[PDB]
Amino acid sequence: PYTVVYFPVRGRCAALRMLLADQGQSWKEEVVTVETWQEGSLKASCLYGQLPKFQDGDLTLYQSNTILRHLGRTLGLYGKDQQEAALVDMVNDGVEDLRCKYISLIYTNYEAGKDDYVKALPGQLKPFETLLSQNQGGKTFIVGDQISFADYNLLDLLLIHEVLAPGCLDAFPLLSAYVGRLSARPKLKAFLASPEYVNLPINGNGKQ
Amino acid sequence: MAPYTVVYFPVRGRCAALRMLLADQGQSWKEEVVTVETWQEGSLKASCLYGQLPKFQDGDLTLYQSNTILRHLGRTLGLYGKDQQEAALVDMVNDGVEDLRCKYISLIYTNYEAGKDDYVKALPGQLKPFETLLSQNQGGKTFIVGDQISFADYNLLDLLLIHEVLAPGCLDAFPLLSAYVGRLSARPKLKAFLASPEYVNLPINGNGKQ
Repeated sequence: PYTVVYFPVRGRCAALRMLLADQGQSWKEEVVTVETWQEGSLKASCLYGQLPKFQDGDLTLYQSNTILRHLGRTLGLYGKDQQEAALVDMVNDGVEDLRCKYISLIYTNYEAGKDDYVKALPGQLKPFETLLSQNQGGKTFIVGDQISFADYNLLDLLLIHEVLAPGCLDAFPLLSAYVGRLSARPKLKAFLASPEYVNLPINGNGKQ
Repeated sequence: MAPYTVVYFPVRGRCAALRMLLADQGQSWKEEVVTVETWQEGSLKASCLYGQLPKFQDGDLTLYQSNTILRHLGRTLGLYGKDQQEAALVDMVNDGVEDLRCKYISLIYTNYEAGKDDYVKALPGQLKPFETLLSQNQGGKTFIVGDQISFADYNLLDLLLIHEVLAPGCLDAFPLLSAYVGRLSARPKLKAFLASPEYVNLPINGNGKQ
């Protein structure tokens, strides 16, 4: 019922894929190679000229976070009420903010900007540790008592940063335990260990 | 006091859209202004979730992130589409607006002089998506999504307003967006807000560039 149109990398589809997998949803991967993308056709047909492109039945969507929020809304991963929904958005936007800085590093300034990025990393991750500390002692989810699309997005954020800066979660016990706990969920655990995830590079330029 | 409180710097910036939304919806709110000098003191910043503003107060609910505030008000005031599918289209529009706003932000604050020519050159291709969406929704005679206004409309409206200042006549190539701006700006409550000192006497950005 779901189709993900994206390049052969984890990137901005990693979180939504983990969500679909953990939620026991099946989906088709429409892999677009760089060569195919360079042909120009598909790009021209995309709303903002970019991927991922997402299909849910007759509904076609663009924008990674829109897909996340759509799945969150339709699959019930958006908090229990409006207050929690606001909290879920606050976390996701925060994740998006850091991901954008991560993307800038990876794609435009890896060699000269990595040292400074890693130096400031602790200060960028602390907010999430604080949020967990204020919710059920950090024993459940980033918001409320049920998983939300923000959890999958934050999880990915944390996974890629552990690769960029190994041990960056050492000073944050709640985040560390959070990563292990979510990664241990049966279906997600299976996904993370599968070739579909493992044999895909994190980004499109070979940097991580 | 008022249930709504906006904590931000004395600029329109990332609070312009949510303010238009509140004003157009007949809502009142408190403006708690933070001067750069106060911000430099460090206390407030240290207390903010992500170390930045805006900070929004709704009763005892304290929020951060401009788009979280927009979505929150959109949810609470019924400005998020008529159903789940429209809500998704509303998000798609806002995320697009957010993407352009970040580029606009990069130009204004980190590379105005050297990047303006290319930014303006590339502007048309960046605005086209919104004109397209408009053309696919009742000939663009109503809103960006569906037949009722959404929080995305206020965000897109602001985006268009500041780009007309950045590049006068940029909407000449987009009749639907042009009429759209004139139409929404004409809404009684919004029109009054846009002409008021509360809005007019605040600069668009915080570094004097526009």
